[PDB]
Amino acid sequence: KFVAHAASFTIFLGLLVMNAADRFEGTLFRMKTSCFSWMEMLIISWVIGMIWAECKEIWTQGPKEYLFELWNMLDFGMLAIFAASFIARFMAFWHASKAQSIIDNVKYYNLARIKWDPSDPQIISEGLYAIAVVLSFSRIAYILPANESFGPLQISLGRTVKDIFKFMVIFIMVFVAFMIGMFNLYSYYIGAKQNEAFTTVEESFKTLFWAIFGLSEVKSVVINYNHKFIENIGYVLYGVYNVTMVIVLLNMLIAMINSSFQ
Amino acid sequence: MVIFIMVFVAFMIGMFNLYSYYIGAKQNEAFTTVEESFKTLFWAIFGLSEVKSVVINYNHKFIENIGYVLYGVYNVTMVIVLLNMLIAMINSSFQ
Ligand SMILES: CC(C)CCC[C@@H](C)[C@H]1CC[C@H]2[C@@H]3CC=C4C[C@@H](OC(=O)CCC(=O)O)CC[C@]4(C)[C@H]3CC[C@]12C
Ligand SMILES: CC(C)CCC[C@@H](C)[C@H]1CC[C@H]2[C@@H]3CC=C4C[C@@H](OC(=O)CCC(=O)O)CC[C@]4(C)[C@H]3CC[C@]12C
Ligand SMILES: CC(C)CCC[C@@H](C)[C@H]1CC[C@H]2[C@@H]3CC=C4C[C@@H](OC(=O)CCC(=O)O)CC[C@]4(C)[C@H]3CC[C@]12C
Ligand SMILES: CC(C)CCC[C@@H](C)[C@H]1CC[C@H]2[C@@H]3CC=C4C[C@@H](OC(=O)CCC(=O)O)CC[C@]4(C)[C@H]3CC[C@]12C
Ligand SMILES: CC(C)CCC[C@@H](C)[C@H]1CC[C@H]2[C@@H]3CC=C4C[C@@H](OC(=O)CCC(=O)O)CC[C@]4(C)[C@H]3CC[C@]12C
Repeated sequence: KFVAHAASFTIFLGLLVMNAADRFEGTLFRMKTSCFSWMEMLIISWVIGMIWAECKEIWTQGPKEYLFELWNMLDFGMLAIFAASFIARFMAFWHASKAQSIIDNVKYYNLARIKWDPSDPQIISEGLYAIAVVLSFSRIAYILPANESFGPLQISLGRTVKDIFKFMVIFIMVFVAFMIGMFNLYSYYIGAKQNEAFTTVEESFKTLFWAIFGLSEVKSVVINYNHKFIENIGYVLYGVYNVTMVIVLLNMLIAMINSSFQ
Repeated sequence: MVIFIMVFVAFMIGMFNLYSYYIGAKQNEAFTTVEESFKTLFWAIFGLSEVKSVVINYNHKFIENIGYVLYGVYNVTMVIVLLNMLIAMINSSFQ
């Protein structure tokens, strides 16, 4: 049974890889794009089987017992997104089906990708399907514990994640502190800055998050105007943010080393 | 490296599926092909991959925001996996 279910999982991973095999090396009009290929048909069948397997699991285990395990929520989420992607794809298929059946209203579905609506179901389908594929690769956690060399690594990895989640409370508090502070400083200079950063709350969150991995430049503090007082305030707050973050990350690293030895 | 490979391949296929259609739309070729997606994610380990590899020129901000989340989740997952490797290797030296 373990080999049969592990072999089924490896086929589903193989289908996901080979689904985009046409564009591995490189890449009405919307009628062609909407249709499902034979690879897509198998993937839909696998997802339906996974949903039914989850339904039987929730039926016998009970809603309370099933919901208590947090990893089952992750496995339920990836199947919901996979169903979400395919229904959005079908909506784009049916809308193009009406347009082709007619042959103005039909004008939209002849357009190329550059002119698509931002909320096109085709766009939503591809965005969700990318998330589902990433999440579907996380079902290896049901097969890794069997192996005697990979099982200990998963157990050790789970302990690391739980410890990091403990320190995320302090990390969040410092993150939100500077995110609001930096946003209040640069909200007025929306068009003055060299690059949009700390201008909006979403943009301030994005800049400070990527600053953790050193992927945010220092020029996000610079302003084009002559107001060097506010720019110097930004340099201090951004500099204090990095010092505080490396201190918090250093404290987390040392405390996790202790936890391993204790 | 077994766990590291599994996480690497997970995002490599996921990011490629997201950005395969916007081959010419993106500011720089990254996550466009499987080879290009592998190259971008590998160099992201050493902080040598920019964040603008997620940005698209088109108005489709839904897919761009999906790319920001997946790329951000990838870095968090990688630093977690690298942190777990570092701590476990320190233990192995002392044991
Ligand atoms: C806690 C988990 C386990 C619940 C189940 C998974 C959800 C997180 C999934 C299931 C259905 C998904 C939704 C299905 C369809 C949509 C509509 C879609 O609408 C838009 O495109 C927003 C408009 C725009 O594009 O700007 C936004 C994503 C969303 C909410 C998806 C977000 C993720 C959802 C809620
Ligand atoms: C365990 C499983 C069975 C639960 C899965 C729940 C989904 C099947 C439901 C929940 C929310 C629904 C979604 C709510 C919003 C949308 C957005 C919609 O796209 C649009 O926003 C329309 C835009 C336009 O018409 O211009 C496509 C259908 C979809 C994904 C719906 C498809 C069906 C969804 C994903
Ligand atoms: C195909 C690409 C995109 C992903 C690369 C890894 C995958 C092929 C996945 C899918 C199936 C998985 C395999 C399914 C079968 C097995 C055998 C299994 O054997 C055991 O350790 C059990 C030993 C015992 O039975 O006592 C270990 C996990 C493993 C290697 C799994 C490892 C991860 C695999 C190879
Ligand atoms: C006791 C501590 C923990 C709380 C109080 C902190 C202050 C002592 C420090 C922290 C940040 C410092 C400020 C950061 C940078 C500036 C900008 C500076 O203005 C300029 O750079 C001049 C610009 C120009 O020349 O055009 C005036 C001092 C001030 C407010 C500093 C004054 C002293 C401050 C408020
Ligand atoms: C239970 C967990 C482990 C699995 C389910 C994960 C979801 C709860 C999260 C993960 C990534 C999230 C998505 C990442 C970012 C977006 C893009 C967002 O679309 C926009 O950014 C709007 C763009 C615009 O305004 O034009 C819609 C919500 C959504 C799908 C998020 C919905 C909630 C998601 C699916």
